[PDB]
Amino acid sequence: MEMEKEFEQIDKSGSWAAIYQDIRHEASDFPSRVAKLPKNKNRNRYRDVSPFDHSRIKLHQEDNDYINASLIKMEEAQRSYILTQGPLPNTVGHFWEMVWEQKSRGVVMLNRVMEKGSLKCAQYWPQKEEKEMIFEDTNLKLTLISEDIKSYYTVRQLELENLTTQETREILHFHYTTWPDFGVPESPASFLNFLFKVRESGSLSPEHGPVVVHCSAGIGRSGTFCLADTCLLLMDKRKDPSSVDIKKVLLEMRKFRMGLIQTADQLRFSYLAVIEGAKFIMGD
Ligand SMILES: O=C(O)c1ccc2[nH]ccc2c1
Repeated sequence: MEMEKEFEQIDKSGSWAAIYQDIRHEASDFPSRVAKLPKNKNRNRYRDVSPFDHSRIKLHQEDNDYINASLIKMEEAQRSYILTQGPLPNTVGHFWEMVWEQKSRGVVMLNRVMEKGSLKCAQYWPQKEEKEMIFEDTNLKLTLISEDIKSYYTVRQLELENLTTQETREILHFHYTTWPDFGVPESPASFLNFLFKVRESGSLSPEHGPVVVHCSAGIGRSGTFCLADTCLLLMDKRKDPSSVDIKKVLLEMRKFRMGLIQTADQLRFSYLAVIEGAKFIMGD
């Protein structure tokens, strides 16, 4: 396997840091002027993580159309993802407005509400069937329908109601609950099992709007999820699966959102996930 001998060549040489900095050096730089307007300061979790103007998701309202979210459009793979930050106390209603407007079927959450003793995102979904949430600023109602709690992830069925039209939709919440507070998982087996559960749901498929993916900033763990998916899809589709270059896929994705893959360890974990997942592209 091409990728695995590169991995072994990089691992034996211990050059992960050097490969990673080469990506950072060649990555696209595009303007983010809307994200930096003074009226949007409380709509951004981190001062150094902004959506590019060319690829940002626009909210369908005349007041202020801004959300910290980007459309990643992978032309050859025929997949689209929205990557966004963990919602803030004043952006929970914007978040559900985006899910409604973009016709998403799935939300993928790769972080816990509290990590390292600090809050990484708002409690943006209801925890009990009989205690629904109402977002008065965007005129939406959200109800917990069911909850399936497993060892590495939880799947929730949610009902989102547009209170303006009384239309309802079923949204699936895929919550990966065991990514460690520091570093990356030791094995990618549970991450790959999670990705195939999202795929089987239909959430990644062209008959729906793009899946919404988030962690705290929406670039690290979120980056890893969409890079592994797109690389495995390209191996399925091409005559020479051995032509799939993970560094080139990552630079293509970084034309649409800055900073995807935050550390040299997340880059190595991404290689490991694609290598292991590839076994199934190898008819097993
Ligand atoms: O690198 C390779 O040799 C190779 C061959 C077949 C494959 N199918 C999916 C990945 C892959 C790599």
